[PDB]
Formats: sequence, C-alpha cells, structure tokens
Amino acid sequence: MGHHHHHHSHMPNGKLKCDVCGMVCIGPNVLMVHKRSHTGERPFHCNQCGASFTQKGNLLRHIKLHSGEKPFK
Ligand SMILES: [Zn+2]
Repeated sequence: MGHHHHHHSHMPNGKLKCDVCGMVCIGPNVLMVHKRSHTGERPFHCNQCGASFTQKGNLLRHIKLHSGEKPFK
C-alpha cells in the first residue's frame, strides 16, 4: 500500500499589443494659390504655346521669337 499525489498546475495568460500608429496629414493646393499671388491681374498666357506668364515684357518678346527670325542669344 503506497502513496502518490498529483497537483502541478500551470496555465498561460497575457495578450499582445497591435495599437495602430500611422496617421497622415493632408495639405490644400498651395501650388495654384502661390501662382495666383504671383499673377498680376491678367494671366499673360502665350496663345501659341499654352504657356503661362505674369510678365508682359517676357510675353511680348516671346511671341516675337516664335517666328524663325531673331538671333538665339
Ligand atoms: Zn508661345
């Protein structure tokens, strides 16, 4: 007549962290409004280019230099 006991208890516990961290900011169209500020009153657009200027003296010689005349520098 012998004796033998049984009680050695072990159980898991705890969990993992997976907290979300990746918030992104957004900006307005700064490119258009800064260009708009640089434009005088009339957008000096080259009708033969589709190019936008705000300087008249640039546009006035630019439309001239479009023809095969005038020295290139
Ligand atoms: Zn042009």
